[PDB]
Amino acid sequence: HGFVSGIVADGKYYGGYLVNQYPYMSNPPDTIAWSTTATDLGFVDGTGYQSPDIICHRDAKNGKLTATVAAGSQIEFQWTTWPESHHGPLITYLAPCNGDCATVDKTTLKFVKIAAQGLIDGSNPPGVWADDEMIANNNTATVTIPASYAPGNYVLRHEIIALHSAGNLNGAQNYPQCFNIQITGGGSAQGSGTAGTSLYKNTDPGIKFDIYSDLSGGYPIPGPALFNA
Ligand SMILES: [Mg+2]
Repeated sequence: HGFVSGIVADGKYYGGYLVNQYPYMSNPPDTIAWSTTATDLGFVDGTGYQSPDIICHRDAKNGKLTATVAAGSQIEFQWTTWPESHHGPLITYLAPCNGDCATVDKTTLKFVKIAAQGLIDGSNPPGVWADDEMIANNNTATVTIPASYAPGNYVLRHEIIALHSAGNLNGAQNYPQCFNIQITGGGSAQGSGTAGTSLYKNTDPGIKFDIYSDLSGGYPIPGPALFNA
């Protein structure tokens, strides 16, 4: 099952929600990662884009702990094994908790896209994608928290969208993974957020997308606009 087993922030490792272990316990370890029930298929497809499952994945509940991270520094996400067939983008978001992330109602979170990578090279379909880069980087993805971002408590939502079946309506498969973070330092900037259940439609061009035919039209990364300044 492809999921995030842990992250590195401020040079410090935080173990994630081990979906292969923790669900099988009454009292799993505390983690900054949200708990999920995604022990079966492992994804949320287009039929679930307006369900609460798209927010933090299936039946997700708040993580108990929070990780500090300096604005302007990097977070590394460590993925477990990713199938080569599962080509697609990697997208990362922040939603402010305006309060404690351990108790925030996830249906109220409004996410800002802070990082996104798409089709890297489509010369030879199905091409080389963000997820391919992640695999080549020892199954790790890295993002930078914007240096200008306002200090505060945020849910960090990191997602792969696998496109191997995405020419089918509702065929794109989304793998969101959420973490509680506290951004320190920083500036006063914040993006305008989008509700989790408003991030994607099954008819979006980067959602209903054929990776196998000529890619001379590029790939339009889905979701709301990337934060800049
Ligand atoms: Mg599942």
